[PDB]
Amino acid sequence: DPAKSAAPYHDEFPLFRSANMASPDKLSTGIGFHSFRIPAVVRTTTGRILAFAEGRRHTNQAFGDINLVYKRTKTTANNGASPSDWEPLREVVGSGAGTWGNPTPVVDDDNTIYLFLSWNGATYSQNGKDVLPDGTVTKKIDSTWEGRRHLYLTESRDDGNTWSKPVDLTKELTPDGWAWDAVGPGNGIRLTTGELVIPAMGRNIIGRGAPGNRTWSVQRLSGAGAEGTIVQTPDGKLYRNDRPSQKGYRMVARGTLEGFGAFAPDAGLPDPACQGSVLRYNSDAPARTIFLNSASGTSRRAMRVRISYDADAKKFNYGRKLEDAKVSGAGHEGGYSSMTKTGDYKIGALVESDFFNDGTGKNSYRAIIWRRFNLSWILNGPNN
Ligand SMILES: [Cl-]
Ligand code: NA
Repeated sequence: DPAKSAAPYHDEFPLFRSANMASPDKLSTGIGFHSFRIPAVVRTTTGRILAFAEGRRHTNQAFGDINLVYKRTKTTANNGASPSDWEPLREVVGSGAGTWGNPTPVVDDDNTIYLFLSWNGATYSQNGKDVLPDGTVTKKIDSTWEGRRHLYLTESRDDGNTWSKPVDLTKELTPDGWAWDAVGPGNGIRLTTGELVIPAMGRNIIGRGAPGNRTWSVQRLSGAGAEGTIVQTPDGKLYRNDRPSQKGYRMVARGTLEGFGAFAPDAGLPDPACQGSVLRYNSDAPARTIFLNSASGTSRRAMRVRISYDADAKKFNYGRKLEDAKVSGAGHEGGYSSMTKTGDYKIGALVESDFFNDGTGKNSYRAIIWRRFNLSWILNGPNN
């Protein structure tokens, strides 16, 4: 791999700064956020980078008032290299006091940026009986229109500058009778053959036809997770790499738009039951797929980026621990992640971090780190 011979490069800094940090990220309206969680990042066809997160208003919890926030690079060419390269915090959607989340973007050929999102009402939570800031007790998410998880789509036609009011696609793209649902979170993909594939709970969402004017359909999957990732491997096949229901290992299945085989644990990819991210890097020799998760059966604080050279991504290398290039002052790094290629031949990664000031409790501030590193940096890691 010629990349190992390049000068290794890394830089990293907080991109979404929680309420407890100096210069916390707030909207121009003055609306602030206790925590930022659930990152998603894409590079547009112009080279601009768009970073999305859930703005969790009052606590770090997944229910209650949560808005979908974002930042863009100020120009199409700066590659988000330094803090001053990034615009201030903006909002995709924040209507009501319910939950707008699970950002799952994909960039189409015409530069339409699609962003699939999950939604639930202000008074509902996955488990039910959770206490809201005002003392209200939530109802459990159920199969009713009011109480179920919805699937929404918004898009941008101006390189992420503005977003449409999200359109509810639940009846079209979520099976009837479902209560809980999730899309991504992280990213969808565009195949060599032209289709879009967006990973979701128990299914893929497939986009066909004209870029930025797609016809959507559902590909049901057997044994898929709630939080899935998708990549097209060097062989042109599809690859689902999903969060397991119980701690242990990533669950992997391979297939095509005609169907997938069975999901099975990948023993080379330990996972503590957490979201992960995957990225198609290049198809020419040597072809590479990149993977990022917490490489541990128990902890989210073992973030590891890896490379596979396999046509079907059978095996990933040890890779490199992100702690080799640690960030100070932004809490304990580790959790959900998202990766993009940059325009200057780097990998850009968003990674959750937890101050843990309230332990596992709701008041522990959560921030999001932005990393840039090249293949050389990964390959020159001391553990492989
Ligand atoms: Cl198509
Ligand atoms: Na809101």
